[PDB]
Amino acid sequence: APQQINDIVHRTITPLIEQQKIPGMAVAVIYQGKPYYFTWGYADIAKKQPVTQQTLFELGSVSKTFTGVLGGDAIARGEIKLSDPTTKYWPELTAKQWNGITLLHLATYTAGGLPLQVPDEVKSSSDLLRFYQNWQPAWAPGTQRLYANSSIGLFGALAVKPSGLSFEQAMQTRVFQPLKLNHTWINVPPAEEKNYAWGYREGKAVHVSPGALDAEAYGVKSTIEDMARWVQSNLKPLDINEKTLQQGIQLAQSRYWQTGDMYQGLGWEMLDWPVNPDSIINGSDNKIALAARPVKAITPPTPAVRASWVHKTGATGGFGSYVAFIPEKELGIVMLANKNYPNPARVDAAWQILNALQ
Ligand SMILES: O=C(O)[C@H]1CC(=O)N(c2ccccc2O)C1
Repeated sequence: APQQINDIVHRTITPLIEQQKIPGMAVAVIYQGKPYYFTWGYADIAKKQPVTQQTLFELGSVSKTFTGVLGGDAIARGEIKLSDPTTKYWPELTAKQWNGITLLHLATYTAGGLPLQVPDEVKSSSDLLRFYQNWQPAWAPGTQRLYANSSIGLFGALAVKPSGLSFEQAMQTRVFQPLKLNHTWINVPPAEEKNYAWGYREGKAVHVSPGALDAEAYGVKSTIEDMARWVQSNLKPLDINEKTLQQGIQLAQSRYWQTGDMYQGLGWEMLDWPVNPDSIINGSDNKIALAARPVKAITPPTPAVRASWVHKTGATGGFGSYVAFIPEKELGIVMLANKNYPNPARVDAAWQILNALQ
């Protein structure tokens, strides 16, 4: 690696690992079309398995970027429209409160306060219909943003309905395979289990538990190499050969709503570059905990802005993930860890590395 990249990464990440007691970490810096990889510590403490460029980490809510892009691809295919009523793809959602709630609202957390989590009690598909039918919005659609799994999770499931493919099949066929993400999984196959890192919560080894709409909201697992490739694909979508996928990526980075300094895309979230870490942290949902914010509609949505800090945080019970890139500087970073550590620390470290290299 160029020494500047080596130095800034190691001098930032090593103290982070010490401070946060992170068992294992993988980092990719993408610089002008080139990835550079760095690994520390353990994927599995008990079995003394090191973190490599091949170990799988739970992305958690970074999965929402994949969901957003798949949704964008479906739009590009002419299969769905973000202006479509939710009921067009789920006509059994007949409860009145759903009148005026569009796929856009679901994708962007602006439906009127859909819950952050689907209850663990929701185990069947009839349970799921009951859940959405009985849900009572506190706000009119498109007035407030409330970050929620049940919102974008539903968007994901409905976005693939015209295709006739399962969410997993659609994601594999339309996003993973064309982008050569051959070690990215919604369900970790037996063949790749040796590479699947354990998460660590309160010193215990843990993996994400199954739940309703998990694949769509927080279910993707990936390597540092595939994630670097994912960032590069989103940094430079014009290089992508598949027309609808190229367009899908562009639609995910469109600015649909503004709350404070942050603009909501499909999965991705954006702020204007230059920006300081304290403004990024303030424009972030640091935990899955209620933060209701009035939104201003961007009418019509601004197409992907090159001078943006584009990012997403993710954190299952035992993992902490972060992805950020600045399109206009051909610069990106992926941070994958098998401990859920505070988001501000992730943002601080990512900014420190990217600011030095830009
Ligand atoms: O995005 C984040 O960093 C928070 C917010 C969120 O939805 N998280 C989350 C919650 C449940 C499963 C996976 C997750 O990533 C963690």
